[PDB]
Amino acid sequence: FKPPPRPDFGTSGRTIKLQANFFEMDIPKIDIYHYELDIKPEKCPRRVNREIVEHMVQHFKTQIFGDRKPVFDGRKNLYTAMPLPIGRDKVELEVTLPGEKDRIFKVSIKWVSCVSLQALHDALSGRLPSVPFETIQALDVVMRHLPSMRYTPVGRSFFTASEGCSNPLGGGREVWFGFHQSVRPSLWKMMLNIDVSATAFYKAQPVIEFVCEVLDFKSIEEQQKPLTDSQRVKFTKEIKGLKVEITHCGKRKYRVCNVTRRPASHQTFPLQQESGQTVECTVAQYFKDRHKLVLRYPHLPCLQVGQEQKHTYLPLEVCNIVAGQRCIKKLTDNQTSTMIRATARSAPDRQEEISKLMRSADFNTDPYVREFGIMVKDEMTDVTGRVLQPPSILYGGRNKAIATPVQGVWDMRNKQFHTGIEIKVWAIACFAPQRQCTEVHLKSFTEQLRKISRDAGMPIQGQPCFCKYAQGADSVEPMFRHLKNTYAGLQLVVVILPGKTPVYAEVKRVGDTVLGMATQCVQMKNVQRTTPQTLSNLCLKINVKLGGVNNILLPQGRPPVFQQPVIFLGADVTHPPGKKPSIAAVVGSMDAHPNRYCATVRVQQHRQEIIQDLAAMVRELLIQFYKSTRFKPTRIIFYRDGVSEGQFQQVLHHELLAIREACIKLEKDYQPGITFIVVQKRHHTRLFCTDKNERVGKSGNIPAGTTVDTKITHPTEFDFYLCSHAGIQGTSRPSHYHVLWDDNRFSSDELQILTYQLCHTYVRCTRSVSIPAPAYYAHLVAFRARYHLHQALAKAVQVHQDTLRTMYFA
RNA sequence: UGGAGUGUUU
Ligand SMILES: [Mg+2]
Repeated sequence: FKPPPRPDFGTSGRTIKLQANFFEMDIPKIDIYHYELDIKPEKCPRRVNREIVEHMVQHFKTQIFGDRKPVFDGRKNLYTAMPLPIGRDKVELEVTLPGEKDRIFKVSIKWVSCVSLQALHDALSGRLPSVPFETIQALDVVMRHLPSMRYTPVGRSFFTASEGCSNPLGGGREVWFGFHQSVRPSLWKMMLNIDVSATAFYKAQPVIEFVCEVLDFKSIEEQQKPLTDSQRVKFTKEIKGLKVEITHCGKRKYRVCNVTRRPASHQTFPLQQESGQTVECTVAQYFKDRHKLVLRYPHLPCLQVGQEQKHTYLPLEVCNIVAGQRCIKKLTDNQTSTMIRATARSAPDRQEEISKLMRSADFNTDPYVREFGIMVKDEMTDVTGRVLQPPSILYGGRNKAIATPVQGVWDMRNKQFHTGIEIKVWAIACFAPQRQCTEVHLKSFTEQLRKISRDAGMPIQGQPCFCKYAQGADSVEPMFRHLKNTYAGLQLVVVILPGKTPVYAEVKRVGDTVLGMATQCVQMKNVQRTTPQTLSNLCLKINVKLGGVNNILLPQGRPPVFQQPVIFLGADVTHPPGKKPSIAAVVGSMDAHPNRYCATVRVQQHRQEIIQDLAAMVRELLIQFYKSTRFKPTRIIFYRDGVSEGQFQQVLHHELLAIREACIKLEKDYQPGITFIVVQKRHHTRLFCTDKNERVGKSGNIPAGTTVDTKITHPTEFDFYLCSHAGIQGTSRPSHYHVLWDDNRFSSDELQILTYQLCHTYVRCTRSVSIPAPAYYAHLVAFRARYHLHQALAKAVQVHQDTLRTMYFA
C-alpha cells in the first residue's frame, strides 16, 4: 500500500563529481493562504481564466487585494502570501473582459485552506512520514505563475514563438523550443528542476496551405479538380481534431470534427427561410448571399466543425490553423529524424542552455516569487555519483571468452556464443525486386553471412535449402504453408524487404501466430552491401530466435539474489494516439542466467495504463518458469515501465495485488517475496560531469554505471538514478528507479548492481542498455503485437504455441 | 526491416 523507506545509501563504485539541473530553493516558513475561485462559466480555458483573475485583481486593487500579487493555477485555486480581507466569507464579484458585445464573468472567492510551509521542511528531514502534496503544488503554482502569463504552457513545459525558435519538419508541422519547469522535493531542501524541451507543433497558416504541405502541392492552383477519394481521406486524417479560426466574419475558433465528401459548390445544409420553411442551401451559395464572397476554390471540400450532428461547414479558404497546437498524432519517420537532428545537444552544450534559461528566467527578480519570499540558487546542485563496476559477460564456443564492458560496450571478436545453434535447413524469401536484389547479391549475402556466423559460434551449415522471389501481401501465408509443409527441420526463414512495406506486418502475423516459424527480415540495402558488424548484429537476433544463448552474466559475479530461484518480470503498456486499444505486455525470465524470456501480451481498454489482466499474465509466466526450470520462484522482481508519480498508488494497488493473486491461485501457501520497481525514462533530470576528464565520447556524457541516490532523490523513499548506457548522441537520459514495494529487504547496492547487470543481458546488442532487458523486452513484445494487428483482437495477438516459448520479439 | 542511443452561425 505504501512505498518502503530508503534502507540505506549505496557505497559500491568509484565516486565522480556531478552536477544536476536541480536548483536549490530557499523557502520561508510563512503560512500561505489558499482560496477557491468559482468562475462562471466553469468551462472557460485556463488562458481566459488567467485573464479573468488578472483584471479581477487589477479591478479590485483597492477593495480586495490591496498591493499583494497573488498566483493563480488557471482553474479555481488562488494563493496569497498574506491573508486577504475576505476573512473566510464567500464574496461574489464581477469581472468584465474586453470582448467583441463584451464578455461578462461571475467570480466568487472564499478562503479554504491554510497551507503551512514549515510543515514541508520538517517532512524533508524525514521528520514526517510522507510529504504533503498540496504544499508542493502550491510552490509550483508560485514558480510558474509568471511563465504561464508570458508563454504558452504545455504540460509542465513552456513555449513561445521568439525569433522563430523552431525548425520546419514538413507536413505542416514544426518543432518549437521551450523549457520544462517543476518543483520537486529532496532531502533537506526543495529543488527547482529546469530543462530545455522541444516538441512538435502545427504551423499556423491558412488551411489551403496546410492542404498543400499535407498531400504534396507546390501550389494549390495545380489541383483545379475535386480531391480524389485518396487525397480527401489523407487530408482528413491530418486536420481532424485541430482548431481552426475564421478569416471572413466578425477571429473565431472552431474544432474540426470531419471533412465533407462533397465540394463546397454542392455541399448543402438546411436553411430556414423567413417564412419558417427549411430548404437545402449550398455552402457556396450561402457564402455568396450572406457574406457576399465568391469562393475561389469551390471544388475543394468543407471543414465540418462543431457537433457532428449539426451541419456547420466552413470552406477551406476562410480557415487558418490556430497557432499553438501541439502535434499529438504520430510523426512520419522523416519527420522524427529531422526533429532528432534538430534537438540533439551534447551534454556540455545542454548544460549551458540550461544556464542560459536560468539567466533569462531570473527567478530572484520575478515579482510573484519575490512576493512569496522564495529564492532559487543560480548554480546547479552538486552531486557525488558512483560508477558501478560492470559485470563480465561469459561467451562459449571453444574460447568461452569473458568479455569486459568498456564504457558500456564490448564486442565479440575472438568470442563465440554461449550455446550457439547449428543450422542446416533454412530458406530465403526475397520479397524485393530481383533487379535491385540480383542473384549475385543473394549469393554474396549468403557467402559472407555464413563466414560471420561461424566466427560467432552459430555455424550456418551449407547453402540455403530454398531461395525464391515473390511479392504482395497475400503471397506470404501460401508460401509459408509450403515452406513448413515440405522441409523437415525448417529452422529459420530469412526475408528480404524493400523499404517500408506491409509485408513485414503479415510476415510476422503468419510466422508468430499462425504457422509458428522463426522469421528474420532484413532490408534490401543490407543485402546489396553487407558489413561484418551488421552481419554480426544480425546473427545476435537469429541465434536467440532459435533458442540459443548469446551470452550470460559471469555466474560468480551475480548479486546474492540468485542464491534461490528468482524470476525477473518486465511490464509495459503501449497506447495508441479513440477506438484503438492499448496493448499490455509482461515478460518473464525462464532461467537463472538470466537470458531467455517468455512473453505475455494482452489487448485492453484504450489508453488504460493499469494492466487489467496482470494476474492471469503473471500466472502463466510462473507456470512456464516452473516448466522450464522445475523450480518455484522464491522471489519475484517486477520492473514496471512508464508510470508517472501521480499513478503510483493506483498501479501499486491493482498490480501488486494482482501479482499476489497469481501466486495464491497457483498454490494457497505460495508467497514469494515481491519487489515492485517503477522504471522511468520520461523525466527531465540531467547529470553532467563536473570534471572534463570524466566525459565520455563526443557527446561528453557521464559514463555507463553512474548512480545517484543522495541529494536529488526522494527524502524518505527508496529511489535512485542509474545511467546504465553509453551516451551516443545528444545528452543521456539517466533512468530513474522507484521501489514501490519490497518484501525481500534489498540493500541499496544490491538492487542498483542487480539493475545494472540486468541492462547487460539484452541480447540484441553487445552494449549495456538504458533499461533492464525485461522492461526492454516487454516494450518489444507490445510493439510486435501492433504489427500483429474484443474477442477477435485477443487472438490476432495470441501467439503460436511453438513460438510461445522462444524470443520471437527479438 | 542489424543495432543502440539522442527529440517527443452553417
Ligand atoms: Mg510504456
